[PDB]
Amino acid sequence: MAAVILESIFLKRSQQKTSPLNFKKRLFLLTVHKLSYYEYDFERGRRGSKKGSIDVEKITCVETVIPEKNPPPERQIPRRGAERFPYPFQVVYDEGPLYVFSPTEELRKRWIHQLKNVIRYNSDLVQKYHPCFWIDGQYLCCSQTAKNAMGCQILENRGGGSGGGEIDPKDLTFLKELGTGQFGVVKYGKWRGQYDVAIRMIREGSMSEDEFIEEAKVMMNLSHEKLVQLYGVCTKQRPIFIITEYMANGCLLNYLREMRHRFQTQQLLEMCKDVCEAMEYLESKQFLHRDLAARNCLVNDQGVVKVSDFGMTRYVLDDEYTSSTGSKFPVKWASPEVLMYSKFSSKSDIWAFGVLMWEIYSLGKMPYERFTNSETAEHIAQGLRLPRPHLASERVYTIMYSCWHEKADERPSFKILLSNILDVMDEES
Ligand SMILES: C[C@H]1CN(C2COC2)CCN1c1ccc(Nc2cc(-c3ccnc(N4CCn5c(cc6c5CC(C)(C)C6)C4=O)c3CO)cn(C)c2=O)nc1
Ligand SMILES: [Zn+2]
Repeated sequence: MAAVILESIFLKRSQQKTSPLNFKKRLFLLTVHKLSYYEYDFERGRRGSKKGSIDVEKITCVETVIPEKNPPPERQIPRRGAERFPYPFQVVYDEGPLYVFSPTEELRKRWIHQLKNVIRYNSDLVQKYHPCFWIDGQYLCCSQTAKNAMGCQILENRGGGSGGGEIDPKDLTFLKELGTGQFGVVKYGKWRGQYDVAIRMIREGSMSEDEFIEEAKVMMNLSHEKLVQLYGVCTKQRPIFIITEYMANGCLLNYLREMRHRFQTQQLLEMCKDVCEAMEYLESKQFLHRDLAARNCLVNDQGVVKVSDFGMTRYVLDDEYTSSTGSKFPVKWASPEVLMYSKFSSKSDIWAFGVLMWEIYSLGKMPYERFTNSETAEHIAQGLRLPRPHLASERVYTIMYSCWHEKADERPSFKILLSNILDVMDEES
């Protein structure tokens, strides 16, 4: 008994090369599972038989379509403010694009919104799309001769949807606790009892909410297989929620400290590759993490590590964590220029990444265990560096050691570190 999210009568266009285009009226049903269209008995006002359906999980984008240059009377905007259907929108999926015409502009805006609410958790959401129709075996925007051609224009939002990231909490279900972080409790749940999600309940007074909500517009569009995805936010309540991807195995630091796993060195290097891939992607987007550490990484059910809580440090209101000398400040992961002058940059993240590799190959051991936070800050500025873990070969140690140079300009980039890791994987394996 799946809930029907919407119910409307649309003008569905047939999906073809030399075949004729036919438009027919259909009743579309939208659920969390499928998007189906039926025949409609208008005289009896009754839904007819089913003529087709599309898997929700297979939809990659929903957006409007540039109207036709010379449409027929049935699909023209009226000259004077279920007969007319002059407002089209497209649903992109493997089986080419489905084109649906709406009678009113407001109705089209409601379906694109609800459709996005239903596909925002899909893993195949695209960042490009064809803003024009597909006619004569070709696209009118790019002239590609394949319905599965890569999008020719950039979408304003990942997966379409034209805020757009406002998830309604009535469809969320809390099922299990996941602990507490800097912003409060985090729980495991499902959206419409289907898509697994993690719900971050932000304690009031712990986050600069207004500043983050402005950045969530950009973080939502960031997507990488090794990056914990941000789905949306719930900001019409107290406290607000942040819906993100769910990671079953949890924190990486704890994951490394369970001696039962008995990791192989190949597994440890794969963890470094996963993180490096995510940082390289953030590096390409001018995005900084500012707090890279094993504690801030997560592991999924398949043992894949993903970077999480990237850029969230700029909104922490706790001074004990923001101040360079606060008890919560990550002194043991900060570069000398950060502790001395607060000079943050991509190279400061490279330093933390080198410490992250040291944590992975040390199986969650605290760095500079014999030193306190104050003792570490004074000694790392003099030349104190972490030793080579026992499970780390000399070549692997050379990679993490290169991240700890005195001059930030002398440290490698995430693009070079990935090449170094991929090189070791190809030789030491
Ligand atoms: C593995 C099982 C084991 N289980 C035992 C077995 O019986 C009990 C307990 C549960 N446990 C478990 C399972 C799954 C998960 N998954 C998730 C955890 C978290 C999570 C939870 C609590 N605190 C945090 N942190 C920690 C980091 N951080 C936070 C906010 C900020 C930071 C850094 C900052 C200062 C920049 C700001 C922050 O919120 C996080 C990471 O976001 C987030 N996401 C998306 C998840 O998917 N975690 C734990
Ligand atoms: Zn195109």
